[PDB]
Amino acid sequence: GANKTVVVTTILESPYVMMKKNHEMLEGNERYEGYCVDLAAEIAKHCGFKYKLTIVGDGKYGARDADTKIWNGMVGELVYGKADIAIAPLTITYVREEVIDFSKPFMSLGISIMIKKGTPIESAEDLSKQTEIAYGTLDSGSTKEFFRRSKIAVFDKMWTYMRSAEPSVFVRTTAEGVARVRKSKGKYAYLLESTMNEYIEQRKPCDTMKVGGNLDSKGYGIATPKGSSLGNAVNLAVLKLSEQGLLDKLKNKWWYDKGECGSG
Amino acid sequence: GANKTVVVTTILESPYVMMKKNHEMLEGNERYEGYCVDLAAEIAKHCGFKYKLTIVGDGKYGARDADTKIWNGMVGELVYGKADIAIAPLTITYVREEVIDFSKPFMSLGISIMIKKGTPIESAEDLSKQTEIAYGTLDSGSTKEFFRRSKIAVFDKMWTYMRSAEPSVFVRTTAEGVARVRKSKGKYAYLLESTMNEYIEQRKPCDTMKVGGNLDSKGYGIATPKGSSLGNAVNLAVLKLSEQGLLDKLKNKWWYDKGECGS
Ligand SMILES: O=S1(=O)NCN(CCF)c2ccc(Cl)cc21
Ligand SMILES: O=S1(=O)NCN(CCF)c2ccc(Cl)cc21
Ligand SMILES: N[C@@H](CCC(=O)O)C(=O)O
Ligand SMILES: N[C@@H](CCC(=O)O)C(=O)O
Ligand SMILES: [Cl-]
Ligand SMILES: [Cl-]
Ligand SMILES: [Cl-]
Ligand SMILES: [Cl-]
Repeated sequence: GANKTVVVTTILESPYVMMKKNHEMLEGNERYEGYCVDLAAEIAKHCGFKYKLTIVGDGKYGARDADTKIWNGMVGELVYGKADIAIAPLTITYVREEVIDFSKPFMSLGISIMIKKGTPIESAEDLSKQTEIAYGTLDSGSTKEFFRRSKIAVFDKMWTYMRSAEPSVFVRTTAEGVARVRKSKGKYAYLLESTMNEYIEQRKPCDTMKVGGNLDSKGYGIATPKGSSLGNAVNLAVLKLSEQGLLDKLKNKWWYDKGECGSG
Repeated sequence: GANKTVVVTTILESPYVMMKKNHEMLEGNERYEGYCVDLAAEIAKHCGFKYKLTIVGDGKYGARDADTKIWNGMVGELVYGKADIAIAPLTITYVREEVIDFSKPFMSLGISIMIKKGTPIESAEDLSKQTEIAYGTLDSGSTKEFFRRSKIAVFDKMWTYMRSAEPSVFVRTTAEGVARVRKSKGKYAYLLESTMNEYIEQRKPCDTMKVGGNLDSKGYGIATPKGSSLGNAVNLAVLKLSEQGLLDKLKNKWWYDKGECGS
């Protein structure tokens, strides 16, 4: 591409990055809208670089294959030099921190439980002590890896069930997880990040809800290849935007409740 | 060269670091107990170093003097080479990130309001729109800097009041702020971090409460001098302890497991 243009990898995930209405006649960065689109513009302005938004080719966040040790998703695009920076709801984790750099977090989240309203589930422990209600996670992301690695009794029990459930309880995109909750008449619960859970809970058809506390506490960070010359400036930009209140403003904008559910 | 004992700067702030019973006859790290004492041991174990806990001499978190440009507090101890690492409730901020290194956060917090129970205040906007109830912050910390720097109308209005209030609404320690809330019959509210607020809420005589939402969202990080080789390992240790659930267990141990205001 053009010299001096920073290649940004990101992922189609509402409300972080979405195709604009009429995107088919638009071009370049103007095709996209959302929290991370706005955040990319703010970061680029503070750091003084031109950039090109690119949607990750394989549509995945990033996991390392156990056999080949190859990273996929946005993490892989950073590791293997296909992108210069990831501006996306990319979760800070130990295994990723070992191979890429992360800014200080720009948004908080935790793993949470989505149910069809009325499902008799209040906690992860509730899910783990029964079998009528199936449950699963997104593939190739931090939630699945969390359960795989957990030595915490409840989560280890949940992983032992999910890894062997048939048909598979894992989904390829967040939208499939949500649809499965809505279609399963309350017999499927979806484990996903509270940010995406809370976004969906405010949207029509207003039939899902987040139940229980979050199962962990973490955040999204802007990611760069290890040793990138962008990392220091991007990190300071996140903290400056945070302290100016602009991250809160952006969250309020893209999670804005127009009252599709109740009074608003 | 040979391994050397790592000098840890920290601060006497409950329940992060507290004087143990019998401290008067104890030496070194055995004098202290608390969340950050436990966290220091965990970090040191994962990273494989020996360490000495040292309470910051001036008892301050860290601010830069506008005229001399000199840093005080724990930040100063790192900046001027007096300590190798800070393991404390030290808030990640832009101006500090410019001069020291921070791990990923080990605990989340936001600025919050502490009131004596029954005080007719529900929000920062409430405080800003009245004068009967005074309010202030800790000196030499991130909360005071937040109000001093804010462009948000309500917080700027609060700062304009606080900076000129007489007698001073600012306190030198959290304990002084708590005492002022408890003794002022509802005429003082204290702006402090939600972590400390929630801790005090569970201590006798159970006469304070946290009201309103948090005013911002940030976190504490383990800090090292800029470019310290210790930074990488300490950061991974924080994320590993987080993912193992040990930070959550430590929070429960020191905030709620032995809370004094019931279950
Ligand atoms: O100070 S920070 O590193 N970056 C700014 N934000 C706000 C964006 F999430 C947060 C939030 C939570 C924690 Cl624990 C830490 C931080
Ligand atoms: O993944 S992290 O950088 N470090 C671990 N924790 C948990 C301890 F605070 C958090 C919490 C909140 C945010 Cl935004 C980010 C993180
Ligand atoms: N944010 C996650 C993806 C969503 C999930 O795993 O629930 C990641 O970075 O992997
Ligand atoms: N944690 C704060 C001190 C407490 C406060 O300012 O309210 C700091 O690092 O400065
Ligand atoms: Cl369209
Ligand atoms: Cl030594
Ligand atoms: Cl003892
Ligand atoms: Cl408030």
